[PDB]
Amino acid sequence: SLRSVMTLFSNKDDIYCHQVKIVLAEKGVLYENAEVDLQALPEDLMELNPYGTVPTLVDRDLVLFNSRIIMEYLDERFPHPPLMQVYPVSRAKDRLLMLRIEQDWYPTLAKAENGTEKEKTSALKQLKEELLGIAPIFQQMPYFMNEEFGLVDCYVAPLLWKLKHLGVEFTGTGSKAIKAYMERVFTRDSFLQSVG
Amino acid sequence: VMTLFSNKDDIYCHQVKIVLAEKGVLYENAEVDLQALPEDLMELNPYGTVPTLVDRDLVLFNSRIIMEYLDERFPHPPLMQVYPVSRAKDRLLMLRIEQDWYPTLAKAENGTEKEKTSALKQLKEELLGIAPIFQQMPYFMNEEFGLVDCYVAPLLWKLKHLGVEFTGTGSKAIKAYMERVFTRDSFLQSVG
Repeated sequence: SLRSVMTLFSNKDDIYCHQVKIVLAEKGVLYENAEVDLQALPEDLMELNPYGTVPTLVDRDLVLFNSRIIMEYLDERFPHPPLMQVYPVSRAKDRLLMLRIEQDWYPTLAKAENGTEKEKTSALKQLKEELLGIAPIFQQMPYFMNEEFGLVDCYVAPLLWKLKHLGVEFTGTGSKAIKAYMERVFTRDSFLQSVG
Repeated sequence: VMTLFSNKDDIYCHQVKIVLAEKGVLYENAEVDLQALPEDLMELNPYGTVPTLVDRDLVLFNSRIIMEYLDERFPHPPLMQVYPVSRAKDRLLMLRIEQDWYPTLAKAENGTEKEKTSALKQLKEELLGIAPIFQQMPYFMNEEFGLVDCYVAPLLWKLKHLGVEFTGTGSKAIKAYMERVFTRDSFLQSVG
C-alpha cells in the first residue's frame, strides 16, 4: 500500500463517502478515517471545510470535498489501476453516465431510505423496475457499460449495496445479469475494504 | 457535424461557447427557445436541457462535462493545469463559483424588482470583497487563462449588462481583469 498522510472525513452510511472509500482502496492508498455524525460535525472539519459536508479529503494543506472531484483527483494522482479510460470520447460517456446515475437514481434511493412508508415501497419498486430494465447492458460487457471496472461502477455498486440491505431481491427477467454484476463488484478487494 | 443547442442568454451556454472559441473549433449554433423546445433536441437529449453538444455520434449535456470533453478532445491551448493538485483546486473553485454565485445572479435576472436590486448589491459586495484575489494573478487564481475564467467571465459579463459598475477600493483589479478577458478573441467570438 501507499503510505499517504491523508484524512477522510466521512460518514459510514453516506453513499458519497462509500464511493470515495472504494477509490481509495482500489488505489491502495493508506489514510485515516475520521467518522462524523451529520448532526454533530467536528470543529476541525468546520475549520478545514466551511460548508461542513462529507466526504472531505485532507492531504497536508490540500482540502477537497465533493466526491466526484475527490475521485478524479485520486485517479489522476494515482494512475494504477486506471479507473477511467484514456480517450476523450469514452471519458465523456462515463462522466455523462455518472451524472445520470446520480441525478436519476440517487434521489429515489434517498426517498427509499427516508420517506414515508408508501414512498419507500414506491421508491423501491421504481428502482427495482429500472435496474431490471437495464439488464440487457450486461449481455455485452461485464462492468457497467465498460469492459473493465471503473468510476461508473463506483457509482453503481454503492447503490446496489444499499438496495440489497433494504430488502430488494432481484427475480424475473434481467435478474441473472444483475446478480452476476453484484458478485463481480461486491467481492472485489476494494469493495471488501470499503464496507469493512 | 458539430452542433451546439444553446440559448443566447444562458450563462452555461456562454461557458461552452468560450471554450469552443478557444479551441478554434467550428460548430453550428442551434438556437433554442426555452419555453418551446424543438423535437430534434428532445430526441438527442431526453432531459431537454441546454447546452447540449453533438459531436459526430456523441451527445453531451451539462456544461462542466462538455468543457472537460472539449479540453481533452482538443488539447491546445490547454485550459487546465497539468498537476493533479492544481486541477483539483480549480475544479473546486469552479464548483464553489457555480454553487455560491450563480444563484444570486439568476435572482438578479429572474426576480421581482426588489429581489433584483438586492441580489445585485450582494454580488457586487462579494466581488469587491475578493478584490485581492483578482490582485494576485492576471487570470483568476491562475497565471494563464483557463476553465476557471470560463466560470468567472460570463458572470461579470452578465453583471456589466445589468448596470453594475465597479468603483471604490479593489475595483481596479476587477476592471483590469474584465478588460483582460473581455477583449480576448475567444471571448468576443463567444458573445458575437
